[PDB]
Amino acid sequence: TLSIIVAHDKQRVIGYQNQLPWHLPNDLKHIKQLTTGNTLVMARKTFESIGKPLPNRRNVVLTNQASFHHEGVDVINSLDEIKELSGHVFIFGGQTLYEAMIDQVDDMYITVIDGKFQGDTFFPPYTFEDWEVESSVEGQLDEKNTIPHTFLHLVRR
Ligand SMILES: NC(=O)C1=CN([C@@H]2O[C@H](COP(=O)(O)OP(=O)(O)OC[C@H]3O[C@@H](n4cnc5c(N)ncnc54)[C@H](OP(=O)(O)O)[C@@H]3O)[C@@H](O)[C@H]2O)C=CC1
Ligand SMILES: COc1cc(Cc2cnc(N)nc2N)cc(OC)c1OC
Repeated sequence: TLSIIVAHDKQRVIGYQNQLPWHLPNDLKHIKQLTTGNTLVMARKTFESIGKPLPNRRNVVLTNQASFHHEGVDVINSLDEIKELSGHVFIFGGQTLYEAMIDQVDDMYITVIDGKFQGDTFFPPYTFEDWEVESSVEGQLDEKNTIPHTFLHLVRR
């Protein structure tokens, strides 16, 4: 299975200055629940924003830099190599990768953030006729989670 996983606001902003605009712990928890034991493919600026591979899953970074190397990261250099990865693979961002892959993935796990944060990167448009909703549920809000958010799981039609 090849899956997108992303969080975006109502404007479909995902990022600003190579960081996430918002801090939403419940999104990070959701990330962890879905991806533990599986494989992440992240494009290079995303990897550099996060700064280190995430524990307890395989971290693959996509880059055209031949000398790119990092401890605990496998490196690929074209989108064709994504097909070759085994098991459940998550396209983990950023925009360049989401743009490239949205017409290729089997399904998408989207966290829709009920907010408007200014951004310099976006998640591509996606429509009702391409995607069917497998589930939609609202995240629980609390002292640490103050922005309303929906977890949406879409599967290609
Ligand atoms: N809200 C969310 O869920 C998420 C948001 N983000 C946000 O997204 C933004 C980053 O997105 P963006 O700026 O588009 O950068 P990306 O994270 O998409 O990284 C782009 C880099 O990836 C490499 N790359 C992309 N396509 C290819 C290819 N076909 N072959 C080889 N290398 C490739 C290149 O690296 P090189 O230059 O090394 O060749 C390129 O410069 C950040 O603000 C981040 O915070 C990221 C993940 C999730
Ligand atoms: C676990 O930490 C991060 C995770 C991500 C990617 C990401 C985050 N949330 C969702 N729902 N999908 C994604 N692909 C992006 C990040 O920064 C750009 C992170 O650092 C804060």
